[PDB]
Amino acid sequence: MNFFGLVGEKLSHSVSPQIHKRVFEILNIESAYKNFEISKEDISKLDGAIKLLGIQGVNVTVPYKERIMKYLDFISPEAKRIGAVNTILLRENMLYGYNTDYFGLDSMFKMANIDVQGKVAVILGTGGASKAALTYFIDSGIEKLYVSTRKKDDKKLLNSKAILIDYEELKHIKGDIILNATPVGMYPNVGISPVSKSIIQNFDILIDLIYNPGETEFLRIGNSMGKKTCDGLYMLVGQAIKSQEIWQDTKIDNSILDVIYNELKLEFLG
Amino acid sequence: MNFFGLVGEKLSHSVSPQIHKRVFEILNIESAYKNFEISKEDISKLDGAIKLLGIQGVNVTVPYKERIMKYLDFISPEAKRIGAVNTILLRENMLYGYNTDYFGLDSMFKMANIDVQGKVAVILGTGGASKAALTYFIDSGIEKLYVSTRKKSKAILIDYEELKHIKGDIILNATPVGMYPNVGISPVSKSIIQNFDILIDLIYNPGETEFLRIGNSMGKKTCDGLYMLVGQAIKSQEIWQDTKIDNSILDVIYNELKLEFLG
Repeated sequence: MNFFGLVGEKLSHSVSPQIHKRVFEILNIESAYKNFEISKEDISKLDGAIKLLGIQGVNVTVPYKERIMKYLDFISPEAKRIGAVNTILLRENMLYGYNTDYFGLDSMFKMANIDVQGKVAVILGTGGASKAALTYFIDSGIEKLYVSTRKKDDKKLLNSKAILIDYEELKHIKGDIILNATPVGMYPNVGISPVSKSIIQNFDILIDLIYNPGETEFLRIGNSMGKKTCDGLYMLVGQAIKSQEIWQDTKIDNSILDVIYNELKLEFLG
Repeated sequence: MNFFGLVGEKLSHSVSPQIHKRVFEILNIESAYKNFEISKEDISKLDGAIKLLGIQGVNVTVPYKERIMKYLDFISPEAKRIGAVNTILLRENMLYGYNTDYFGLDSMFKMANIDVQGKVAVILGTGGASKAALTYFIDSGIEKLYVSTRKKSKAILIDYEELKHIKGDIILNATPVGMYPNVGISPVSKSIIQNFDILIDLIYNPGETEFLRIGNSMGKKTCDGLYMLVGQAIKSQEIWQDTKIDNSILDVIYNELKLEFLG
């Protein structure tokens, strides 16, 4: 038996433990995954506890994807590049950090048949997810990329090609894709969108990294205008599988993602 | 089209190119693999050249498995533990180091039905392979493990003189003695070989090594390095292609080569 889990501040909504349970079941693996809610004042204690108790791996979510890096022994090059970690592996009392965010986005975009080549996109928010999305969009030949934040202050982006804007300036931007990388639209207030209907009207494709069985207001507003929408579930399943590949150091059959995603997509709702 | 290859000092005896070619054929992949012979004074230039030319992956063999680690951007947990790299991946201008020796050994021992739990074993040599074998023996519950070197975890270090008095179950050759340079020479004498029940040689040259020839002349169980060499190749391809490869391909390729170099 090996133990794994998800580290974040508030996790009562998370579907990750269910996804990982399903992956272990399909692969006939003796392992278990639970939530590890940890307060901001306690995050410096995580690395010692993982090591002490032999927790083989953890995922990391908001708001710790950047702050956890200083506690790791080795950081994989893709995570260094992106500037955040969402997957940690314990081996020989050392912690290795990885980031499956770029991978999951690539996966989600291919599945949804969305080519970002020569397009205009806006990313909402500035966390680790936003950094991965920025990295993915730039590598994929995005023509114009904006990242929207509530207050610019002295924020700096990873690539000078990306344009930092606030939500006021966003009112006058028209583009192809708008991607939500903010924590807005999950478990508590599912009826609130990070952007108004007027801004949503200026885009053709909405991508929401959030997943909630009840559907986010962001995508609910997009669907009402006949816009192309995509939720975060496929990415969540792909990232779980990639994490599992890293933790076991073995590759998982390609067909498993679709099997798990389709079976889960029903369990929450028809 | 993507390019791959094998980095080592002397590679005339390599069958790795044939193995990889066959993997690409079976999987319908547009890629190619060749030998990259590199001198000791030039090995510091490899990382730059791989990056510059976009070489997606290389294997590394003797005598560079340890020395190359210092030039890479990331060392995987198993490469760090074993202490050697035999597989390098290029991704976004960064080099990642992996070790498939351990995996290949584990695969080989299971195929040959050699169980090491509670047994006595001697490893000849102190390189990266010795390290992979040492790691594998220890993890697999070996009772007593010796590592022999002419110039001298819980492994007991011994010289070839002390080896003369050691009786054991398994003797494994992790030295480069037996390949191309001098293919008619064994790292240990017939007198030492008689003291073990099973010989494992990591070296593979279509023509049986002198080490195993001597073992077979005495009715000892012998196992050459071919299965491990095929297994490592497929594990390297999984890493490079970032995709699962059906295990049936290992038996296909091994049996083609075994049947090729036997009859």
